[PDB]
Amino acid sequence: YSIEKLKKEENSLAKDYYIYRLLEKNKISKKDAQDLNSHIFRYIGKIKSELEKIIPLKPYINPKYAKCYTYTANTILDANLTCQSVRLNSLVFIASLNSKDRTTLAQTFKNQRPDLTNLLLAFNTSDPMSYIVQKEDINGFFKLYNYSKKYDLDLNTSLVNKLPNHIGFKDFAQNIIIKKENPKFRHSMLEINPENVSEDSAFYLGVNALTYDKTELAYDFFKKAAQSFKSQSNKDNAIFWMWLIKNNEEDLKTLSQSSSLNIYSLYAKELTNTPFPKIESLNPSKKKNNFNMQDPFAWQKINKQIRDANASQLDVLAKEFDTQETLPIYAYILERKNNFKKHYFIMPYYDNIKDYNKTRQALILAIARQESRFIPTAISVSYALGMMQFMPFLANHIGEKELKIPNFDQDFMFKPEIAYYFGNYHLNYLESRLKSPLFVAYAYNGGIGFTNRMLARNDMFKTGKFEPFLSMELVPYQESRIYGKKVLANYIVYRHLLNDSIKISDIFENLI
Ligand SMILES: COC(=O)[C@@H](C)CO[C@@H]1O[C@H](CO)[C@@H](O)[C@H](O)[C@H]1NC(C)=O
Repeated sequence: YSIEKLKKEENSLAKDYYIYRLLEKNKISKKDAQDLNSHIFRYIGKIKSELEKIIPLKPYINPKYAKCYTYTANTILDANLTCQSVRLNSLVFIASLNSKDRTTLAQTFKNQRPDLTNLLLAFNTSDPMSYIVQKEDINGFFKLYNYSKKYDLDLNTSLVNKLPNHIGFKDFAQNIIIKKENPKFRHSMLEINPENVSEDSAFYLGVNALTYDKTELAYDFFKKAAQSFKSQSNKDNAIFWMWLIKNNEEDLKTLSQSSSLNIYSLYAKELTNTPFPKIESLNPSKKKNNFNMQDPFAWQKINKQIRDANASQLDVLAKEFDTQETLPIYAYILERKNNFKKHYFIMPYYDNIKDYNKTRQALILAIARQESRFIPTAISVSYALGMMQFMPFLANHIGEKELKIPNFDQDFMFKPEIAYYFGNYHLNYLESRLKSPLFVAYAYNGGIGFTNRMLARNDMFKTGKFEPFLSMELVPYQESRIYGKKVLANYIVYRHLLNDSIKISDIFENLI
């Protein structure tokens, strides 16, 4: 695809991907690059840094404030009052001022902008956090935290209970808890009233309380999370913790009857001798239609349709794609048509894996389900490719250096036989070193380096009262933490569907 051809295509991740391929091969001239950012669907990351090597972006300073950015720390007292307050939006700018000017500016702004006054006088002390905390200036607290994660201080009950009302709180709590940073902040957060938090924040505060062995406080947080979570899967995760802590058998019963299929509801069903959940059976009689399952642009276009279709238009699409060759699109449509209440666990292109042993089949299928929902031309925001979502670098290493496939191109990852074959090859590498499918999943998504570093810690996946469940909440990258839980559930299901059942209790035992 020439850049001219691509510019005819609708903006999409597939068009971004192929523009990116031209950039990395140095095929986009400075002239081609002029109008190019209007042709880019997601102007973030590698494509943006590659385009900017060709055409740096001067943008952007709001022309209303342009003159404000002609002052420096040395001339800010010459600026009019509007420019002074605009430049004081930056804590680095405040930090660069000399202390005499911070005092002057603090008086200037005490009436109309006491938030600025607080930060200015705070930076005249040796610990701006301590000054802002004594003022209980909540906006200033989060500005300081965003400026530097190194500040750490005990926070009293009044202060910590004000923090959750600020939009920054959820990410703040999540980061310091799963990174095990800012221990004085973490310990202080034990005194947040569960009434003042909800959803993810309540849940992480439960995890925090567990790490300090405050199990009653943890129960109260997890109960509040269970009551407020929007998604049933997260609600189940919180009810599982209520059960593990206080052992109320009504909680476990509720978990076992969940409509969400996840590791917690699966485990509760196992503990209560409840039958395995119902898995839909999709077997279209019609063998084909006209859709090219190997055209990445066609997928982007039909995906946008499906995602924007009303309840009625899904019906037309479901019928059109109810074929064997478009089985992955069919199940994709059904999963939205049925408002996510039915469990679809398809096994498309099964000939390519039927000769692997059942357990390997399930791991491959479990990864593919989470990575792509089996869409052959799937492309992630980071241009991971195909059913198994291989990054181009690893795809080329395997296909060119290891397997020496003639005329290999990274787009071969869009071919199911290649995706499954490379997936098996890489999963062999990972499983040989890590054994557990959960650890393999973490390493597949996050790399074996991060996984080895996690598993080397004294406080991860070792023996313990609430292990291995607690460790699974403390996996230090959110994407991998979530990914492992989902792939593990898929793995259990596929092993069941393949007549090679394993109890998830055995899986959890082998994590320790
Ligand atoms: C947008 O969401 C989807 O289409 C779902 C299939 C989930 O997306 C997948 O999420 C994984 C991490 O959990 C990434 O590793 C995958 O690359 C990523 N696939 C894609 C195609 O973006």
